Amino acid sequence: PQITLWKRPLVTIKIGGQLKEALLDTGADDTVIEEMSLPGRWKPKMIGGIGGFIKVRQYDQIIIEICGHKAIGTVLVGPTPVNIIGRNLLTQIGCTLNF
Amino acid sequence: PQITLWKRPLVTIKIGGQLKEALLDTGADDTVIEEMSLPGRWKPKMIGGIGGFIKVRQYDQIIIEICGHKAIGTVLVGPTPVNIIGRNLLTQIGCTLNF
Ligand SMILES: C[C@H]1Cc2cc(F)ccc2S(=O)(=O)N(C[C@@H](O)[C@H](Cc2ccccc2)NC(=O)OC(C)(C)C)C1
Repeated sequence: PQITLWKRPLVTIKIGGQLKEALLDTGADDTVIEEMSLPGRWKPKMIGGIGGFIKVRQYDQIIIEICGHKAIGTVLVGPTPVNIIGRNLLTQIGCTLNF
Repeated sequence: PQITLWKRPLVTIKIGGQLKEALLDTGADDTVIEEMSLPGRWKPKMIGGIGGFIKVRQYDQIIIEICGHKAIGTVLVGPTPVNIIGRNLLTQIGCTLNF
C-alpha cells in the first residue's frame, strides 16, 4: 500500500495475541508499546526523545503482524504516550519513504 | 527518491540560508528545529513526545528546503534532541510511506 501523511499513519498491529493501534514512525529507531505482558526474558533500557527519557523493558525476538506483514524483532514496553512502530520493524515489512 | 529505513532517514535541509541535518519523521505531526534565529513574530506551542513536553516557538510561513525540495510552512523552534521534519512539511514535498 501507499500511505499519505495528511493524518497520523496509524495501523492495526497484532502483538502478544492482542490488537493495538500504532503509529508508523520513521523517526523512531525502536518499536515502543504501552504496558502489556510479553513472554520471555527482558532487560531494562532508557529511551529518549522530545521531553527526555523513559525507562522501558526490552523484549527480543517478538513476532508482530502489521497490515498482513509478519515480522520479528525487539519490542520495548513502557510508558509511551502512543504505540510506535520504529525502523527496526518498518524495514522488515519493506516500508520506505518516497517523494 | 526512495529512502529505506535501515539507517535513520537523515537529510540535508536549508533554512535561513544554512544547511542542517534533519530527520524525516512520519511520527511527528510538526517540524521542530534546534535553536536558531528566524524572522517575524512567533506564537507559543506545547508539543508532547516520548518523555514529556517541550515549549517551542511557532514561526509560520518559513521558507525551507528539504532534500532539495522547496517547502513554505510552520517551523517550531525549541530544545529538540534532533532536527525533525514532520508531516506538515513531508506532505508539502509529496512524501508517502510505501510497502
Ligand atoms: C528522535 C526520536 C527518538 C526516538 C527513538 C526511538 F528509538 C524510539 C522512539 C523515539 S521518540 O522519541 O518517540 N521519537 C519519534 C517521534 O516520531 C515521536 C513519536 C511520538 C508521538 C507522540 C508521542 C510520543 C512519541 N514524535 C514526536 O516526538 O513528535 C514531536 C513532539 C516532534 C511533534 C523521536
